[PDB]
Amino acid sequence: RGSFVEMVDNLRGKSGQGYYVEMTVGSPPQTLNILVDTGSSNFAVGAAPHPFLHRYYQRQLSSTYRDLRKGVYVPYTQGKWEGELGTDLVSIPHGPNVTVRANIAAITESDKFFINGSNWEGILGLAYAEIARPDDSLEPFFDSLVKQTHVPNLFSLQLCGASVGGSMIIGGIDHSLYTGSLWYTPIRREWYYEVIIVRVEINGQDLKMDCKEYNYDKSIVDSGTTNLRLPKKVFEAAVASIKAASSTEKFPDGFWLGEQLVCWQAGTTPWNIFPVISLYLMGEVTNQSFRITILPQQYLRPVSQDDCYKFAISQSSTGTVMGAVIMEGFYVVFDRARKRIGFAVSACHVHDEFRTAAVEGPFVTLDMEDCGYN
Ligand SMILES: NC1=N[C@](c2ccc(OC(F)F)cc2)([C@@H]2C[C@H]2C(=O)c2cncc(Cl)c2)CO1
Ligand code: NA
Ligand code: NA
Repeated sequence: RGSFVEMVDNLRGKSGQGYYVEMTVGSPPQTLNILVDTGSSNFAVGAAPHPFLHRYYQRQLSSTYRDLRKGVYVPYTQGKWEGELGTDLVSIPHGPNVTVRANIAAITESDKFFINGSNWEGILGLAYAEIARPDDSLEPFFDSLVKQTHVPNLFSLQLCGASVGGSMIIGGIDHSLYTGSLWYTPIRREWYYEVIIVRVEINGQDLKMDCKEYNYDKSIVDSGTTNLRLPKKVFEAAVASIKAASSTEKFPDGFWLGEQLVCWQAGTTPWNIFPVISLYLMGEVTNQSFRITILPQQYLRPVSQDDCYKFAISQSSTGTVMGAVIMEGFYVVFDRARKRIGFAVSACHVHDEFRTAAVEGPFVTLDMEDCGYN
């Protein structure tokens, strides 16, 4: 408890292409780099020689592979993957010293899934069975891990933006990874890591929307999404306020829509004209909340001879998504055992001399249950 040195720095990434952990599958072990995804629930790996893949799972080489004789088709947007289900022995070399038999989807055909130039070959869905494919009987990796071992039912993530890196602490918390205190928000329902946002401020100015809007139709914590995604009506209100706050300088209307980038000469990004963004989350106690605050350092993503950033807040029709934009400010504890998510200021987050990311409480917020969409 509290210290897991062998797991520190076990994540790598390329900016905007997520964070991956090294895993092994089968016997003898086949090493793969695997995207850490709290937004889905399948352990799915490249299993055929797609041109974009550094490597792939070769089931014929594994003495421990068991075929489940079942296929899985997984459309979404933007993309799709198809595969064949089986089980095999899975380990995390820079994780706990255990080996479990997990479900693996062997991806045999995909569209807009693998990224050309990325260094990962599969994804580790760390969310709940309720959103597993094809259905909730396909046990997710973390569920198997907890069933078959003495690993405590929690994991935590420190994503450090900019080549990026971070830490996935499986089975506990490492106190070196954060400063100040952890504050907890309930997991509303075990499918995605669903939370409830109860208030939103831009530079301390409340958006004053019916808080149900902040959670239409859900709000989730998703390490497999780069951006902070906001429901359309909230995004509209959010940019308008950010536009206003940052009107010292003018940017093309396309910029706020992510349709074009914006640049400055090196060493001269005007951070301070940009507002902080605060989400108040439902707390653990009745009528009690806390707030997490992020900087432009988080929502203006590094992508000429100038420093060019993409506006990394965007509209959604699937609800709020707290992607890397949020998570890179914080140490995030997925406390599955207690159905709660902890946030603390991350010991590695990008800031400046004037402003840092913050996690502050307690605040008094009434009618927070009304903020949940049904
Ligand atoms: N959280 C989430 N993961 C994704 C995903 C892909 C299929 C699913 O299959 C199905 F179960 F929905 C589920 C999620 C993609 C794996 C993520 C992805 O490709 C990605 C690309 N660039 C940057 C990042 Cl941080 C991630 C989409 O959003
Ligand atoms: Na156990
Ligand atoms: Na600490």
